[PDB]
Amino acid sequence: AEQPYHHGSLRRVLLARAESTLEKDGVDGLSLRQLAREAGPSKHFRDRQALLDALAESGFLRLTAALERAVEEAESHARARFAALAGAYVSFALAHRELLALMYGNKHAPGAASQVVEAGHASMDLTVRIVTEAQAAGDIGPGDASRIALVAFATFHGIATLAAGGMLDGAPVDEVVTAASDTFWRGLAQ
Repeated sequence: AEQPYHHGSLRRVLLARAESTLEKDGVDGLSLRQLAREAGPSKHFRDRQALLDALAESGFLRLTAALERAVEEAESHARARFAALAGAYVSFALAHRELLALMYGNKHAPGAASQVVEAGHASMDLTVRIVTEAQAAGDIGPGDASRIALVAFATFHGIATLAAGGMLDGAPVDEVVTAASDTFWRGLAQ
């Protein structure tokens, strides 16, 4: 019935519903007013932009979480970690296509919220640290670890972009990720 003590927080409930609509209908199908009525006067969020910022922040937090798990799952050597991070990134991207578009669009919009910006920088910092550790272990050659990380990001975001766009022409995404990882590793390796 009423059930006054079996309610989730409005913030969490609205964010789960918003993400579901985002993935079905896209960002233009998102309405705070609709989501609030759908969740049966507070909408929690001050306005639509606060909702989008929250989704974007949550997206980065979850992407960072996924990369960290990939590292934990894999062997403790650089070649394995590089391979695991790449595969985890592409899987995330393909499982959360509309959220990922929102994450990147929001993060780089004029006046982007600092908590979104900080969350996005964390995912990248993780990668940069793994590259730096690889250089300290002497597995790869010298160079600016943030440029190395950036080339890796472009590579695997490029693969995810081709896959989402139907431009792999029948090459299984997993095989293209692996070929890109092997070639990258070889191009850096000592």
